[PDB]
Amino acid sequence: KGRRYENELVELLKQRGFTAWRVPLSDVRVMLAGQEHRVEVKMRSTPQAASATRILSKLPFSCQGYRVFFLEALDSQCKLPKNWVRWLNGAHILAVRLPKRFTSPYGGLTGWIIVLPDTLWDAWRSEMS
Amino acid sequence: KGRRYENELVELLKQRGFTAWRVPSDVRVMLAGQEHRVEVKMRSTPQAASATRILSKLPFSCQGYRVFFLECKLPKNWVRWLNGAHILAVRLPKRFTSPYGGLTGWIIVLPDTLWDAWRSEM
Repeated sequence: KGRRYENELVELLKQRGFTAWRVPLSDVRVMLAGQEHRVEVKMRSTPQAASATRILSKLPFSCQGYRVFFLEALDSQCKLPKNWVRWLNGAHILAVRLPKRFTSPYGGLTGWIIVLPDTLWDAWRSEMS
Repeated sequence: KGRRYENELVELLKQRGFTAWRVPSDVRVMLAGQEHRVEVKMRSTPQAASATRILSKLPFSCQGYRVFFLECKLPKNWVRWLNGAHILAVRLPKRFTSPYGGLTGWIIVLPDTLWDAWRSEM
């Protein structure tokens, strides 16, 4: 009931070596370079419902100061999807979950798309492997 | 190395039924389902913590905060110690706080808005 995907994202981040946890308030927290960051979690049933249809083939890319990528992707990298700016709602990281059947042909094995500020990309990469 | 008292406060809060932790304002506490930074200060004497005249007054409300032992204006050192956070935890040796009712040595400085959510978590 919504917490399901927040817990899934927390376990996926903890598997990749991140210190992550859940805060009901409906938010997720992550440690990047020794700093706590709020992660907004959105789940949509289809790429159209998440305004990601034209996005999927472009990942990873940088747009309006954000790096947008599939959760497991480490490959080298415009307006941004209007629904996404509203979804950030104060937080700086956004995690969008789609069914894996939609993301997987494009390389998104887990179904998650991470919208992260460009300032945080260096720290995010140095918290894996 | 300063982390000893943050861990002590986290265990004391978890004992009283709070969801508290130290991040790898290093302490976080969950009040009514909301995450709050807790600033931790440890001082060797009541004078070093600007608490000499405070100890006999606890518990009280001053400048919009409820000041009490863990279990009128506020000291100027304390406003600077909050430094952006909204909750402040001051630790003194128990020998100083105990004759006044502070068995643990901790003084909590909590906003009046959070007093209702703090009470209903014990």
